[PDB]
Amino acid sequence: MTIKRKKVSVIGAGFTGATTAFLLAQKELADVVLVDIPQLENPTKGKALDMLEASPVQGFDANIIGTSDYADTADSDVVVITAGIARKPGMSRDDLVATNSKIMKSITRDIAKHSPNAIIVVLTNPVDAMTYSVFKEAGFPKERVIGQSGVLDTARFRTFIAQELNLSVKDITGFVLGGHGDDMVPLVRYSYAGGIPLETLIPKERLEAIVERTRKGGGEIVGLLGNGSAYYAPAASLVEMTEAILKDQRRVLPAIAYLEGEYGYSDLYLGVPVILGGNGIEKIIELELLADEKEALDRSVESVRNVMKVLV
Amino acid sequence: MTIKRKKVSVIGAGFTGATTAFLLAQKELADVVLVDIPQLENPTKGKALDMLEASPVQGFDANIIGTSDYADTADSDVVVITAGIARKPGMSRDDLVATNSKIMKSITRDIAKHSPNAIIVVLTNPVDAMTYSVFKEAGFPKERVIGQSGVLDTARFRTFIAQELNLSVKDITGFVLGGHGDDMVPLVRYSYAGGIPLETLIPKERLEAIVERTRKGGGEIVGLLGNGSAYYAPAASLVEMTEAILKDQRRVLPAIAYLEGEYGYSDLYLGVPVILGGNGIEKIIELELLADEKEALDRSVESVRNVMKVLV
Amino acid sequence: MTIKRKKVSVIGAGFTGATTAFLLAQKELADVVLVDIPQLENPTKGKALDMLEASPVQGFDANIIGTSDYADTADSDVVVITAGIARKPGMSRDDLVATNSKIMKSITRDIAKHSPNAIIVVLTNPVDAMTYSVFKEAGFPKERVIGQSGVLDTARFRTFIAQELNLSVKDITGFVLGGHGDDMVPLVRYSYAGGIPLETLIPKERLEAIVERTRKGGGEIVGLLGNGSAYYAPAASLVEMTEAILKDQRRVLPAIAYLEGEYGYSDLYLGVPVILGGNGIEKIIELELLADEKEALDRSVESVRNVMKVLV
Amino acid sequence: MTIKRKKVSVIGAGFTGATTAFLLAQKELADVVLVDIPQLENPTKGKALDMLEASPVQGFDANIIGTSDYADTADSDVVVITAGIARKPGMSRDDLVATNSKIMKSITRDIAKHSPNAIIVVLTNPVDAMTYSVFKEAGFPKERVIGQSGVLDTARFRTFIAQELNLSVKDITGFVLGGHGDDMVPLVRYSYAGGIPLETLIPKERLEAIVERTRKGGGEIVGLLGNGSAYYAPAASLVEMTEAILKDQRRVLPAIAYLEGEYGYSDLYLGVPVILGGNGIEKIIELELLADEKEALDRSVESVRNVMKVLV
Repeated sequence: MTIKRKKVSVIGAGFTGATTAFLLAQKELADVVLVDIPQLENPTKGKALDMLEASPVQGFDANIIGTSDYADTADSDVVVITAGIARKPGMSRDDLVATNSKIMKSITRDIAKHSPNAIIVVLTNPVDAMTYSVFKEAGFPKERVIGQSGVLDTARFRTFIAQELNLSVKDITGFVLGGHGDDMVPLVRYSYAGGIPLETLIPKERLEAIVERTRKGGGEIVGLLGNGSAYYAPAASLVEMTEAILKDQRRVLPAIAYLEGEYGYSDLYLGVPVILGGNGIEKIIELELLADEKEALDRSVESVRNVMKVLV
Repeated sequence: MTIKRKKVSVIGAGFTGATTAFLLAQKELADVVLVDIPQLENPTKGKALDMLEASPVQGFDANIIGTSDYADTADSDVVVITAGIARKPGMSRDDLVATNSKIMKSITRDIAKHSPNAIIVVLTNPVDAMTYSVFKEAGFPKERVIGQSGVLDTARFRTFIAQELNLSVKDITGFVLGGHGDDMVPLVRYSYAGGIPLETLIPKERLEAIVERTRKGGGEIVGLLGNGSAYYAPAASLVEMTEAILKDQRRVLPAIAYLEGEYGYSDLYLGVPVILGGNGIEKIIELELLADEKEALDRSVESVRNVMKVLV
Repeated sequence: MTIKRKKVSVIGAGFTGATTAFLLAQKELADVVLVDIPQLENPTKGKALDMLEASPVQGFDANIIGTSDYADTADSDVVVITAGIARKPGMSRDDLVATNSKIMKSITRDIAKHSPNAIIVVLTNPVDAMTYSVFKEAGFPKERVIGQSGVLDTARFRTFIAQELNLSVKDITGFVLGGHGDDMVPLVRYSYAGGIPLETLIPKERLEAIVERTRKGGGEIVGLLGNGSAYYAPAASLVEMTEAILKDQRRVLPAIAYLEGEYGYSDLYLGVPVILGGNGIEKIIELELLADEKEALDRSVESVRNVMKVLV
Repeated sequence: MTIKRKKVSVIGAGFTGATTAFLLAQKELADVVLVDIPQLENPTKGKALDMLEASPVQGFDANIIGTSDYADTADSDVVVITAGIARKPGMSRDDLVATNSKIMKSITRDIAKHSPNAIIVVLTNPVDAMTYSVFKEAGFPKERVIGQSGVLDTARFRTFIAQELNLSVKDITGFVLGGHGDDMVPLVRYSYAGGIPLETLIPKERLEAIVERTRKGGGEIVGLLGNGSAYYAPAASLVEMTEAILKDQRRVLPAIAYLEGEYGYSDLYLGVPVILGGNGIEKIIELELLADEKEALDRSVESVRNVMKVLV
């Protein structure tokens, strides 16, 4: 009967998790629960309190708490998973998946136990295999376990194109399938400035350089920082997906989604175009791909399946 | 002739500076220049790039660059100074001022040389003496050199009251003069919920406890974090002041401002109520204080003047 | 299971109703249903379509439909009533209440039948008696039938004070009990600029003139327009109340609420300070009034009760 | 030296002009001056006052005045022209241009006299010929005299497509050249859902029906209303263009711009893709058109030139 706010729990209180929590609160999307391990309870509480203390300045009405008790996550509408070790250049997907999947087992069980009807959005890398690991543990329908990947890659692409052309980011679009790095399958033919195909505005070699920059983009930020990794753009990407869900917007966005026949593939998570709304994955949209795009995507599938073999 | 964006430079690329840069960009208030020392050029660039790469997601049109070259700060409308060592419990104001004022001399000279008509907003602690140090080096009129203090303290107070009463932060107000900690002179008689005096809504001892929490509030966040300090609420406070200036809003806010007779004091910076707009300090508003408030403020003045003696 | 948007129906597609619908949609607060009589179905649809066609420009995701079929209002979270004849100078409350209460009977029944758990917010004048008429027909708990009055009066007051002092509207507050016009009981002692009492900033006669302007403020707009009445500020006031409810903000705001002992009165609606949130009226806040304020409020009560005698 | 707000004057205080003024103020883009003839001074003031009185509710800091004295428009950054008779079905372009161009002569002279460096955005129909009439009277460079057309047409298209597909309006794009109605040259090949070509998602006949609906869209709203015309979506379209200019965003948008060789045409205004920023028209973007598109655009040019012959 009482009209109540949405609730989001953000798992992992490192910079991407904390930043996601703040951005959600700032937009008055939900009350936020920022979660981390018991040994880090006080820093988690400190982050959440600092965020809360910003709220009267900017004027946003949100509760934000820090916790190590999954009871506090009960009946979350969305749970965003940012826990685990960050991807770095020179780390193999296989080592990272072994590390992160071991951490995540107990986490997924605790999430699902307290919010049986949550939609889970996974940041943790390598996200194609990690989203699968979460899906297998959670006991949820596939539509409710999704990963983040292409929003961030398209954000970086759009930034690079916007700076190349000196144009508003509002009017640039990018399009990617697959995953990050060598797994990314960009469709520059579906990438525009104000709807105008980018191939007509930027010469081939420059556009190739921008695509390569996009492939390497997370590593670029890691290299500049010296220690740490990106978190503003990853957080913003998580929040855009979370907002689509909480507000049932039926956005068309790239997401890491479970395939059972789509694009000819089955039984893995892969970056694909989806309609995102209040049910989670509303639809996977199947494009007519050109031969080269389809070969690239086949390679991305094989790569993801190789990383999956590591899971126990 | 070309209509151009405002420009803000943020000095110091630690968490409060970076966060301020992001929040300004996010609000499309200005193009942002994030500055730090040459030895940290790549991390500064990495922070700025990550922020920029968030912009297509959220849709904000801002340039954000990282630099170590004060040439890039030229003709800034506002310069926000966040550089220096953070305040911590057990650090004396005298030691911190010696440290931070030595760092700041060359910084202020570089700011003023490149943006002779800037308004400078100072975060660096101890802010009453540090704002004075910046004022003496810059060669600017007093109205254009201001410090941040009471916005953050009132933000924390409002958060505590909002949680005590379970009421919107939008409707709680606080009122403080002086500075932080033992220097704070709160006026609970000018603190309300929806205009209703808080003394009528909360018993004396609880209200006293909340005032004491406000006095200790930065240390509270330092203690929970274990390493580091607050940055979301300090950043939000800087941005509110910056916005008032850039948009000539003539907000009524507590600020650290130079006194030449106001409240009976001269030749120091002190936290006082001001009208903040496109000239910087538009007016210092002189209240009729009660005897106890005036004694407290006299003590705060003596404390600030004692810290000033350290400056060389 | 599907996370779904809130739903608001706005009854009456004149300028205040249409404007409320647009502002709600613009803020992505809800899907909106704009309702009017069957004979005006096409204009209602035309208004709603024009609003909907604005949505891609500004980027807001809202459904907005026009209708004459109360089936389309089913399961509304909030229903905002703007139907009826507008108040004008020289119209007596007694004539207006007879007119508007006859119109409203069938409307309230239709609302309650289709959304038994709605919170109703009433604009229609004379709002103290009209909210009562809606309350008696609806079969809802008092907390879920509320009227708008003091938000608009305080908005006008704040505008006048802001212009007098040349200060941000963000920092001015006003405080009123009762209703409009001669029924308004302002508390200038609870009215501030940045928390500073306005009696200390503006001389008595000027402040009296601004209070009188507030009393007459709706008529002022009627007189300037020549035909029609205010709708931007009334719409904004409705939306602020609606937002408080939909987002469970627990705002402290003046509202027209049913009294059963509060302030010593019973069995009428009266403008009083409330906490507004997801249950509707969360609490009526009882102030300690001065003798003159209490006499004024007694007169306002007698005036409202005299208008109530007209209801059949 | 004082940092000051931007200033926009909106000429014509009918519903599209008033609505534009409100939306600009609401976004804190500028101080607004709403202008109309001396005989309508009081209603213009009444509209502006009602808007201003909304500002404390929503919290926006803007001055909004109503006037009949072009002195009050002095040094406007942008002037938006909404004055004149609205287009209706069955009104010929030739009659409307004779009517509206006679009204506008004195208006343009008064604008240019008081704001010699303004950018003028023209709504008044028939906009291709009316923008030309304003350009010839104003004495301004072509880049600073522009008309609105394609933003509104693309907004309606995007609304129709969004409803057809049940997808976020944020992710639909449309693309039009020329002008309204029979003059519109849509490029459905440059129209997408999340970058996916709409021709792959909607069958030909449905897409044709949606294009025809777009051609007729202003008349549709006129027919539903019975009296009056659209104003929410036209206002939103004006504000998007104004925002691009005031914030130097370099948006890629359709606009009515003066051609001196672009697309092979000279010496008329025509709807074309532009980069819009702080100089006005930053660039006209020349597409490679297909034979059918180019024939359609040639017909649109001939139609505009025929209406131009009416101008004296």
